Amino acid sequence: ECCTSRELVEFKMDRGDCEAVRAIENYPNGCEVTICADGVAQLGAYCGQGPCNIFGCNCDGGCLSGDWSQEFVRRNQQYGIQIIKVTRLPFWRPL
Ligand SMILES: [Ca+2]
Ligand SMILES: [Ca+2]
Repeated sequence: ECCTSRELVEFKMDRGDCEAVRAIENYPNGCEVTICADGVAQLGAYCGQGPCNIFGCNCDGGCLSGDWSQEFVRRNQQYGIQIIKVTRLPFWRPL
């Protein structure tokens, strides 16, 4: 299994600041984060449940699972996440 997909999410917060959800600041009052499908900021390079190889494949446990940016919103509902852009990467699969 390969787990190279991720989402770059640009958002604002009705309460709190970007670091509270493991995000960076993106210009005054904006935040940005890269997430796996579980709606949590990436811990690494790839979105395996456990380690992948350098290609992002042969991922132990397969991929992290979830509802992508919608799960990021739900997990962090106490901050009131206002998504302004979502970009799913890569844009296509090799071949
Ligand atoms: Ca598969
Ligand atoms: Ca859903």
